[PDB]
Parts: sequence; C-alpha cells; structure tokens
Amino acid sequence: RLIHVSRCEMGTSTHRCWPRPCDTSSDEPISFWPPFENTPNVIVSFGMLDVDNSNNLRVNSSADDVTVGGFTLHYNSWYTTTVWNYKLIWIACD
Amino acid sequence: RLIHVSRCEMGTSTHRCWPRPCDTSSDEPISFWPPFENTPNVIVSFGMLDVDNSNNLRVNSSADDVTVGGFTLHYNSWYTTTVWNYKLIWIACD
Amino acid sequence: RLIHVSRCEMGTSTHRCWPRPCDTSSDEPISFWPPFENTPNVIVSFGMLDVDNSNNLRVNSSADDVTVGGFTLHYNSWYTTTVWNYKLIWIACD
Amino acid sequence: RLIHVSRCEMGTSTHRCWPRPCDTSSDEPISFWPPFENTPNVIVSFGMLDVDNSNNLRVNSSADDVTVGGFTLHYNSWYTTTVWNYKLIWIACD
Amino acid sequence: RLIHVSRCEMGTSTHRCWPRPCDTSSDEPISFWPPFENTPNVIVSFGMLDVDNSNNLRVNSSADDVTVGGFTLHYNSWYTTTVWNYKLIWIACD
Amino acid sequence: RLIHVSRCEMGTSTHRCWPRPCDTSSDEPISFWPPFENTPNVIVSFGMLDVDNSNNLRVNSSADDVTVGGFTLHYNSWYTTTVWNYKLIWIACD
Ligand SMILES: *[C@@H]1O[C@H](CO)[C@@H](O[C@@H]2O[C@H](CO)[C@@H](O)[C@H](O)[C@H]2NC(C)=O)[C@H](O)[C@H]1NC(C)=O
Ligand SMILES: *[C@@H]1O[C@H](CO)[C@@H](O[C@@H]2O[C@H](CO)[C@@H](O)[C@H](O)[C@H]2NC(C)=O)[C@H](O)[C@H]1NC(C)=O
Ligand SMILES: *[C@@H]1O[C@H](CO)[C@@H](O[C@@H]2O[C@H](CO)[C@@H](O)[C@H](O)[C@H]2NC(C)=O)[C@H](O)[C@H]1NC(C)=O
Ligand SMILES: *[C@@H]1O[C@H](CO)[C@@H](O[C@@H]2O[C@H](CO)[C@@H](O)[C@H](O)[C@H]2NC(C)=O)[C@H](O)[C@H]1NC(C)=O
Ligand SMILES: *[C@@H]1O[C@H](CO)[C@@H](O[C@@H]2O[C@H](CO)[C@@H](O)[C@H](O)[C@H]2NC(C)=O)[C@H](O)[C@H]1NC(C)=O
Ligand SMILES: *[C@@H]1O[C@H](CO)[C@@H](O[C@@H]2O[C@H](CO)[C@@H](O)[C@H](O)[C@H]2NC(C)=O)[C@H](O)[C@H]1NC(C)=O
Ligand SMILES: CC(=O)N[C@@H]1[C@@H](O)[C@@H](O)[C@@H](CO)O[C@@H]1O
Ligand SMILES: OC[C@H]1O[C@H](O)[C@H](O)[C@@H](O)[C@H]1O
Ligand SMILES: [Cl-]
Ligand SMILES: [Cl-]
Ligand SMILES: [Cl-]
Ligand SMILES: [Cl-]
Ligand SMILES: [Cl-]
Ligand SMILES: [Cl-]
Ligand SMILES: [Cl-]
Ligand SMILES: [Cl-]
Ligand SMILES: [Cl-]
Ligand SMILES: [Cl-]
Ligand SMILES: [Cl-]
Ligand SMILES: [Cl-]
Ligand code: NA
Ligand code: NA
Ligand code: NA
Ligand code: NA
Ligand code: NA
Ligand code: NA
Repeated sequence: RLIHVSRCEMGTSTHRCWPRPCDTSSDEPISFWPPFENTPNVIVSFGMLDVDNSNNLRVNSSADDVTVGGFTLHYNSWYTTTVWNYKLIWIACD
Repeated sequence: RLIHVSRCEMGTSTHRCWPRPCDTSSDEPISFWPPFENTPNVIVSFGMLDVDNSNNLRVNSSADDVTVGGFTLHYNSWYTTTVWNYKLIWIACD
Repeated sequence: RLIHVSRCEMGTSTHRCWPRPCDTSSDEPISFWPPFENTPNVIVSFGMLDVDNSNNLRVNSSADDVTVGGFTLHYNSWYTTTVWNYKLIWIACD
Repeated sequence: RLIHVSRCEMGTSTHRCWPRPCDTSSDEPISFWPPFENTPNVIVSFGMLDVDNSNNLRVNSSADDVTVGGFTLHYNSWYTTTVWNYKLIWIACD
Repeated sequence: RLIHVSRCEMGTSTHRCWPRPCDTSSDEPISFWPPFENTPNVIVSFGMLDVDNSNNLRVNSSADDVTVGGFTLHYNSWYTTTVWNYKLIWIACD
Repeated sequence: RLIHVSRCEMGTSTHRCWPRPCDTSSDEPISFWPPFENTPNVIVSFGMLDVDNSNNLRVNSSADDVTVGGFTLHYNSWYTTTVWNYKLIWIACD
C-alpha cells in the first residue's frame, strides 16, 4: 500500500566570533549521508544570537542549492548591524 | 508489526515591509496537500529578522487552528516595537 | 528492504516573566513517550522573544543530555542582557 | 515522501478427518484484527495432504469474500476423490 | 533511522485443461506495476490440483527470471504424469 | 504516528532423492539475518512434489521453533507413502 513518510536530518552550526565581529555572511556546505531519495525541504533558524544594540538587529538565514546530496547553509546580516555570536539550526526532511 | 513514523511538511513566509513598518500582526492560511492522516504538531520560528533598536524587541509566532488539512501561520509584535522585515519558518509532523 | 524513516516529536515552552526579568538560565526535563528506538537529534530555537534594548541581545538555547527517553530543554542569556519573555521551540527526530 | 509497504497476516488450518473422509468442502471465517487499511490480497495453499490413491487427486482452495475485516478460507475436493487429512495455509497482504 | 519493511504483490493463475491433459509445461510472464525498488524474492505453490492416479504425481513450479519489473511464472510435470487441472499461486516481496 | 508494516523473508528448499525414496522426515535450520524485531509468523508449502502412486499421498510440512533468529523447516511423510522428490517453500513475516 501507499503511505507518506519522511526521513529527516538536522544539525547546528555555531559561530563564536567575539572579540571580533562576525563576518557579514557565511556559507557552509552541508552533506547528507546517504543522499535523500527525494529532494528534501530544508528550513533554517537561530539557536543562539549575540547582537549589538548600537544599531538595528538584522539577521538572515536560509538553505540554498538544496539537493538530495546536501545544501548550502547560509547566513547574513546587512547594513550597520553588528553580530557578535550566533548559532544556526537546520532541519531537512523529504 | 507496529512502528512509529512521521510525515513532515515545512515552509517559510517572507514579509518585506520596509520602507513601511510591518503590521502589528499577520495570519496566513497554510494548506497541507494531501491532508495528514493524523493531526500533526506544528512549530514556528524566525528565519529572518529586521527590528528597530529604538525600542524593545518583541516578536511572537505560532501555529493556530491546526487541523489535518492545514493551519494558520501567525505572527505579532506588540506595544512599541518596530519590525521592518521578517521571515517565518514552520514545520509540521505527525 | 532497508529504508530510511524518521519519527519526530516536537513542542514549545513559554516563559512569561514580565514585569520581572526572566531568570538568567532555565533547564526543563522533557520526556519522549514512548521512548525513541534510536537516540534522536534535537534542535531548539525561539518562537517568541522580548528583549530589552538597553543592552545587547544575547540569547542561547540547546537540547542537552539527549537520550531515547528524553532531554533537558536549555535556555540562557548572559552578562547584562535583560530578557522579559520568551518561548522556546524544539523538534527531535531519529 | 511516498513509499510502497505491506502489512501481512498469515495462518494455517488443520483438518484431521480420518478415520472419516473429510467433507467434500469446507468454509471457515477468518478475521483480521485489526482490520487492514486497504483490502488485502490473499492466497491459499496446502501445508499438509493425505489423499487416497484409489481415485484421482482433486483438491481446491481459495480465499473468498475478502474484505479489510477478513475472508472465507475455502476448500473443496470433487467427484470421486477421497481426502483423509489436510492443512491449509494462507497469507494476506495489502 | 534504518528499518526493514517489505512490499508484497501476489497472484494466482488457473489452468483448466480437462478433458485434455494440461501441457507438460507452462510459462507466463507476470508484471509488477509499479516495479519494486529492490529485486524481490518470489515463491510459488499450488492452490488447486487435479492429477490422474494411473501414474505418479509429479508437479513442479517456480519463479524464473525475477526482476524488479516482473518474472516468469513456471510450471511443469514430467515423465508419465497426467495433470488435468491446476492453479498456481505466487507471492513476491522485497 | 503508528502504522502496521511487515518485513518478510522467504525461501525454498529442494530435496532430490530419486531413485532412492526421500527420508521419512527432514528438519533444516533456517536463519533470518538480521533477526526480526518481533517473532514472525511462518507458513510452509510445497513448490515441487514427486509421489509414488502405489500408496496414498501423505505429505506434511511446518515451521517449528520459530524465533526472531530463525526456525526449523520441517517435513515428513508417513506410513507407506513413497516420496521421490520435493521442494518446500516458506515465507516469514512479522
Ligand atoms: C537572505 O539570504 C537569502 C539566501 O541567499 C537571500 O536570497 C536572495 O535574495 C535575492 C533578492 O534579495 C534574490 O535575487 C536571490 O535569488 C536570493 N538568493 C538565493 C541564494 O536564493 C536573501 O536576499 C537574504 N535576505 C536578506 C534580507 O539579506
Ligand atoms: C503569541 O500568539 C499566540 C497565538 O496567537 C498567543 O497565544 C494566546 O495566549 C493566551 C494566553 O496568553 C491564550 O489564552 C490564547 O488562547 C492564545 N491564543 C491562541 C490562538 O493560542 C500569545 O499570547 C502571543 N504572545 C504574545 C507575547 O503576543
Ligand atoms: C549555550 O548553551 C550550551 C548548552 O547549555 C552551552 O554549552 C556549554 O559550553 C561549555 C563551554 O562553553 C561547556 O563546558 C559545556 O559542557 C557546554 N554544555 C553543554 C551541555 O553542551 C553554551 O556554552 C551556551 N552558549 C552561551 C553563549 O551561553
Ligand atoms: C475452487 O474454489 C473456487 C471458490 O469457490 C471455485 O470458484 C467458483 O467457480 C465457479 C465456476 O466453476 C464460479 O461460478 C464461481 O463464481 C467461483 N466462486 C468464487 C468465489 O470465485 C472453483 O470453481 C473451485 N474449483 C474447483 C475445481 O473446485
Ligand atoms: C522445476 O522448474 C525449474 C525452473 O524451470 C527447474 O530449475 C532448473 O533446475 C536445474 C537442475 O537443478 C538447474 O540446473 C537450472 O538452473 C534450473 N533452471 C532454472 C530456470 O532455475 C527445475 O529443474 C524443475 N524441477 C523439476 C523436477 O522439473
Ligand atoms: C506435521 O508436522 C507437525 C510439526 O512437526 C506435527 O506436529 C506434532 O504433532 C504431534 C501429534 O499431534 C504432537 O505430539 C507434536 O507436539 C507436534 N509437534 C509440533 C512441532 O507441533 C504433525 O503431527 C505432523 N502431521 C503429520 C500428519 O505428520
Ligand atoms: C502593554 C504592553 O505591551 N506592555 C509591554 C510588556 O508586555 C513587555 O513587553 C514589556 C517589556 O518589553 O514592555 C511593555 O511593558
Ligand atoms: O480427474 C479428471 C476428471 O475427473 C472427473 O471427470 C471430473 O469430473 C473432472 O472434472 C476431472 O477432475
Ligand atoms: Cl555557544
Ligand atoms: Cl541601524
Ligand atoms: Cl529576504
Ligand atoms: Cl520599548
Ligand atoms: Cl506568549
Ligand atoms: Cl550590553
Ligand atoms: Cl497434522
Ligand atoms: Cl478417479
Ligand atoms: Cl478452478
Ligand atoms: Cl508412473
Ligand atoms: Cl527440482
Ligand atoms: Cl496406503
Ligand atoms: Na564568522
Ligand atoms: Na507585513
Ligand atoms: Na523564567
Ligand atoms: Na473437515
Ligand atoms: Na495448459
Ligand atoms: Na531426503
């Protein structure tokens, strides 16, 4: 019979930048082992955050170039925002 | 034999407001197709955030009215907070 | 045949502290019923957040002591950060 | 994702007739608990057989009235055949 | 997590030959739709049989050339055996 | 969520004896690798059979001592029955 089920993989990525401010952006190659059967959906959020109040809080994250074999874990702030630390979390399921 | 398995669905919703401030709240209908066999659990977070530092950071998100066919993706700030941009992320599994 | 499937459990934990500031840290024991077959991965993020702008934003969360039977849902801010309210979200899949 | 899986149930039914000849036919109600999600297919054969050589060997079996709740395990010989003992086997899968 | 599951397909094939003896052998192509993910095992037996006592009972059956797409349902008697009617049953699982 | 699925294993076992009569009984250790998670059901039938017509046809088969690790594939004729060749088939599903 036909049933709908998912396989999920998940992970975190910690960036301890301070005493230096974090790079404006980061892109990390993540690999699924073994590859998924179907191209999975992937979402990303923040597990930890250390942002300076001297300017607005601007943070962004996403999963780019998602394939059955992996994806690019992306982060970026912009303009005058100063980020001191952060931890991205992500989950991918087909 | 009896085994525990999950089907998962996930998605994101971007709100680009600036030059205008984002509305105090938003409620968006999300449909699952096909419907889940069981009422899934759903959780919501933020994938992107642009908040003004001139006041406290107040953000809230939730999955309301969750059924096998979908749910209401909810967001709200409150009091004096000013939000310029945000992206919600959500995942539903049974 | 051999296939990859996941079982997922998820939940949220709300802390309203206002007008008192939330404790610097929190640790909540979470149970998985029934226990997982394999030790799951767990990720944690924020569903709601209320942080004072008088100081930098510093929030941290994680799943600690993860077993098939459960885990410790952990939160903490640090230094001078003042947090007024927060809601943690978590998802665990094997 | 969509996958093909089967749930299977199976069983045997022994008929010790000797010293009397087995009835020309038999029909036994079989129940699946719990019921299947989809009507299963069912096949039936012989695990044991004791047939007289004074006439031709004529045996027949089938799964009749198959529903998600169960089916009728059917057996019959015909004409001049004499059967002294027999055991039916069956398996149902969706 | 990794788990062992099977998909099964099954079927029957009736050969009514009387008043003529059945052919010494038969080979029928069986198609699996959709094809299995992995090459399944297949076993074959007799659900009905009508054999003349004037000679020894000799019957044979098997699943030949098994692939994910199908196989050849084979039957044969040999030597002096005379078969009047028979029904084959088969089940394929991966 | 909870679903019913089976894992199945199957196999055949050929005994060529002619021109000598096959033994009155046979018992073969069958191993499931890897073991099942739950004690499976097992049914056994005949895929090939060669019985002398000088006496009644008497054949018997079963799966004895079934565990998650394996079982004893049993066969026996009785009294004056002469069996020349036979092939057992079996399928085990949990
Ligand atoms: C957050 O990161 C995503 C991923 O890189 C950015 O997405 C790009 O957005 C531009 C328009 O702003 C599109 O033209 C590109 O196609 C997107 N690239 C990818 C890889 O999808 C997004 O702009 C970022 N958001 C902010 C505010 O920094
Ligand atoms: C975040 O949004 C949720 C959902 O809109 C709000 O939840 C309500 O909480 C009150 C108690 O404070 C309950 O009595 C209601 O039943 C909840 N509504 C729903 C639909 O569940 C929550 O109050 C909001 N948080 C903030 C800080 O605005
Ligand atoms: C975020 O919380 C995690 C988990 O509570 C903290 O991890 C600890 O880090 C220290 C050293 O930094 C280790 O000695 C501990 O063993 C870690 N605990 C666990 C259970 O992993 C992490 O330091 C916290 N981050 C911040 C900025 O507070
Ligand atoms: C074997 O048993 C099956 C099931 O009772 C018999 O099938 C019936 O066959 C007749 C024609 O011979 C049909 O009219 C009926 O519709 C069939 N019944 C069902 C439930 O399918 C079959 O005839 C038997 N074979 C022998 C040789 O006895
Ligand atoms: C039953 O049919 C099968 C399939 O046609 C026969 O299998 C062959 O058996 C010989 C002798 O053991 C092997 O060398 C061949 O490789 C087999 N061929 C196939 C297609 O597997 C089997 O011999 C038949 N049994 C009888 C008694 O007729
Ligand atoms: C068929 O084989 C089974 C299993 O080997 C035999 O079952 C035995 O039956 C006797 C008498 O009824 C019992 O004392 C034993 O305890 C049974 N053993 C098992 C494993 O259950 C059965 O007798 C055989 N049938 C024929 C006709 O030979
Ligand atoms: C009425 C109202 O919204 N009050 C809010 C309170 O809920 C809390 O957010 C506090 C600290 O930021 O700021 C205000 O007092
Ligand atoms: O066995 C051969 C032949 O014997 C009788 O004639 C039966 O009526 C037929 O159906 C067939 O079984
Ligand atoms: Cl840390
Ligand atoms: Cl700014
Ligand atoms: Cl954006
Ligand atoms: Cl404020
Ligand atoms: Cl709340
Ligand atoms: Cl500060
Ligand atoms: Cl018996
Ligand atoms: Cl006859
Ligand atoms: Cl028929
Ligand atoms: Cl002969
Ligand atoms: Cl052979
Ligand atoms: Cl006899
Ligand atoms: Na960095
Ligand atoms: Na808006
Ligand atoms: Na608190
Ligand atoms: Na009877
Ligand atoms: Na024929
Ligand atoms: Na032997």
